[PDB]
Amino acid sequence: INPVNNRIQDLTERSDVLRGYLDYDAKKERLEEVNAELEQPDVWNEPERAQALGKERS
RNA sequence: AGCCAGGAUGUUGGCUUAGAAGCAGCCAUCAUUUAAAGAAAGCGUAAUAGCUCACUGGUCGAGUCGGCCUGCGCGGAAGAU
Ligand SMILES: [Mg+2]
Repeated sequence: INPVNNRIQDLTERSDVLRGYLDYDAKKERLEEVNAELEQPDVWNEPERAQALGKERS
């Protein structure tokens, strides 16, 4: 049981560290603002901005 | 032929895609509601949407369709006294 217990904890550390490297906080806000621009009804009035957020949001 | 109705459902078949809804493709392509309606033939939408069509009903009432052999013609076909 304990080998797996440590397995989960190791993954905990790795996943939190990867959230650190990729800075999940700013991605969360940036994607949420991406979704803000996405909800913005004119989002597809400008195709360039729309597809920008398409690729960006993806 | 026109003309008038319908042109459905699961279901946007899924996946890759950013989106992909019949209609970018990949990719299956069935079953159901049936008069009949394609997991779509074209147009179209960023995507949907939307629009026709195939299919089918109803009014009209004699032809209509598109290949084969063959005769004669048409376009392709601009030059310098
Ligand atoms: Mg000739």
